Amino acid sequence: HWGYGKHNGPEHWHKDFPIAKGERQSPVDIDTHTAKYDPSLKPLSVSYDQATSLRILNNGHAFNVEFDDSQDKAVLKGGPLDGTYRLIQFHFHWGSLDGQGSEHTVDKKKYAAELHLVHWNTKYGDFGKAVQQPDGLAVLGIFLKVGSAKPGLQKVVDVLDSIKTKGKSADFTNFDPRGLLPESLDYWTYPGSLTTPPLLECVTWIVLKEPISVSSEQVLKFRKLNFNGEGEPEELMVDNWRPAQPLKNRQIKASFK
Ligand SMILES: Oc1cccccc1=S
Ligand SMILES: [Zn+2]
Repeated sequence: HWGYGKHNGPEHWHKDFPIAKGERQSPVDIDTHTAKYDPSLKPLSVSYDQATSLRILNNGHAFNVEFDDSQDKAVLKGGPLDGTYRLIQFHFHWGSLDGQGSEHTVDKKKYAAELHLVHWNTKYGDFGKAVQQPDGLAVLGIFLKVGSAKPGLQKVVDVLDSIKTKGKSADFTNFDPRGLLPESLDYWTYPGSLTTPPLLECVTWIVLKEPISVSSEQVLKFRKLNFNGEGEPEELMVDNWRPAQPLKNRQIKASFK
């Protein structure tokens, strides 16, 4: 099955998931000089005051922090979006080394990691139906650089010990994803896809310009996770990023001059 190795990594995904070579794949390189300012874009509205986290899961490719998405809490709207999109989960993609790990790049620069807050369009009723639609998802993407620690990340870091291996989950309540957001909501946006199989073309990407800083110690703990299950040869969960894909017939819009 797919993964991030020599024999099952991103260059192989197209055999099981032919949309890998589709017209709106992600990630992409954001060429900052080509991305045009769009003064019609609205400020992004991130309303996370009532977010209810449930659980954290090692799914064998990343860890997901999952939310209660059964009520109208934790919503993204405005920006490029029509309507309201509900937070279901966040996860990260990260490197074996500080010099790589992000999926989007900015003028070819790779950050150490990238946070994806995944939201589904409420008009489609749930996540499963939303991923069948070209406007089903909105992913807020946030870069991570290594420097100062992010205090609001530490609760996540500390639970990772308990989900080392594929299939492990742990209760994870009362986590506030507002502590993972930079000051500015200035963003780039374009139409794309999930960055993991099934690579569905449902996503309005909203990539924040301003990175967050995390410490070396915090990212080191991400790199202690395992892609394997308990009782299997250890393969560290590192370099779970898809590289940049062809832009094809797309424009990247900037919310800011
Ligand atoms: O990596 C992903 C996994 C699953 C669902 C939605 C979005 C992304 S980027
Ligand atoms: Zn992702």
